[PDB]
This record gives sequence, C-alpha cells and structure tokens, in this order.
Amino acid sequence: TKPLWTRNPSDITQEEYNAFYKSISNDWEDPLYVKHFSVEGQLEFRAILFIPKRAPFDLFESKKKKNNIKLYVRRVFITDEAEDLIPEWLSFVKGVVDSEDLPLNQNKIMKVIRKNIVKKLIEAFNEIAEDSEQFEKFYSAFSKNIKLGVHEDTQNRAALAKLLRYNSTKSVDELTSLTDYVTRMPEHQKNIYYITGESLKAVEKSPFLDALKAKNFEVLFLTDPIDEYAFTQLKEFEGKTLVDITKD
Ligand SMILES: [Mg+2]
Repeated sequence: TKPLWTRNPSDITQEEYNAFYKSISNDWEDPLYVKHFSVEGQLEFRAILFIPKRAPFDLFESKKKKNNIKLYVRRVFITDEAEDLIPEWLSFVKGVVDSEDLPLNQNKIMKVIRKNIVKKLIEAFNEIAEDSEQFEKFYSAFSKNIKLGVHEDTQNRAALAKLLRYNSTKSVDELTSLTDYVTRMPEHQKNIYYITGESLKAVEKSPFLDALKAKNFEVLFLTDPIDEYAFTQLKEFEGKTLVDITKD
C-alpha cells in the first residue's frame, strides 16, 4: 500500500513495474524499458519513467505533447498535465514524478526537475543501446524524437547524437552509430563522410561514392530532411568533422 516509486528499485520486480505501467499508460504491452531513480541534494524527488515498446497512436489532435506524467509532491497527487517538466520531443515518456518541495504556485524548481529527467532518460537510452536488437525496436519507434532532440537540445546534442543511427557503404543491412563509424575510420581519415538524398535507392549509386569507396572510406546515407538539417547543427562528432561528399 506504499507508492511503488517510494520503494527501492532493488525490492521491485518486473511485472510489478509492468502492471504499474499498464495502470497509467492506456497500453496493454509491458514497457520497453523502466527508469526508476531518485535525486538528492538541493532538490529531492523520486521518479519512475517508462519508454513504451511502441510509439502510441496519438492521432486525435493536431499537436501531440500531452505528457501524462503524474506529478506528486510528497506522495499527494497534483497534476498529470504539468508543464515544462519534460521536453516536447520526449512527451512519449510515461510515469510518475514525486517531489519533496512544491514545484510551486515557470518556477525554478520545475526546471531543475526537468534537467534531471532529461539527464536520466539519456542515461536510459544509452542503456537500451547496449542491446542493438532491443535498440532497433526503440529506434523504429522513436528515432524521430531522437532526431528532434538533437535539433532542439543544444546542451545535450553531442550526447543525443550518439543515439542517431544510419545505413552506410559499410553498414548495409544493419544500422550503425556514429561512434562505430569513427572507430572504423582508417588512421589517415580525418572526416566523417556522408551523403543526402530522397531515398536509399537514389543515394546508394551516387557517383560521389566512387572517390570514397576506392579509398576505402565509409559513407553514411541520410534520407530524412531532419537528419540532414541536424548534421549542419552538429558539424562535428567526437572531434571528426561531418562532410557532405556531394558538395566537393
Ligand atoms: Mg506479462
């Protein structure tokens, strides 16, 4: 009879998290991942956040951001329609946030909660990334929210960019991360090369690939306008510069 989130992650089992998830998500499936944590220091609060196995329908209105994360303050419900609690590109997250001090009434306290949540969720994505198979599932569902985050989040960009995934000349069937791309780059390669296009088919046989394939340089394939734009906002990854081959 004690709020699940107030319990230590160690004492909670799956199915307990699953049932609790069903209880708040209007979803029948178990969550893809569960991020239960607590924050201490200047501000104190607990939270259980979930990443759905699949992107919800959300085809009722024009907008979308209707984050139904239940907001509690010392175990007493307050609202499931909080504002600025979590970024718009992350609205797909479901769960509960229980704060010790009143989120008040913009408010400052709310901002530090939002900051910790973003930090924890990136932490959850890198975790899902440990299983390239379960990560594909997550990418198929929220690759759009990730790209959106890389575009909206300048302070967490580099980190989020580590979540992008693309096909390449050396990554045909399976997708690859920009980190693995870097690792694969030969000693004399200084740039991360890529090419933009309407589709994979249209980009796979570009004559611009010849000057690279012959020098055994891997090249990424971007087919989404958001990925393209994102790359100009990223510029560099891990130190390497992003270069569009079609240009030069
Ligand atoms: Mg089950």
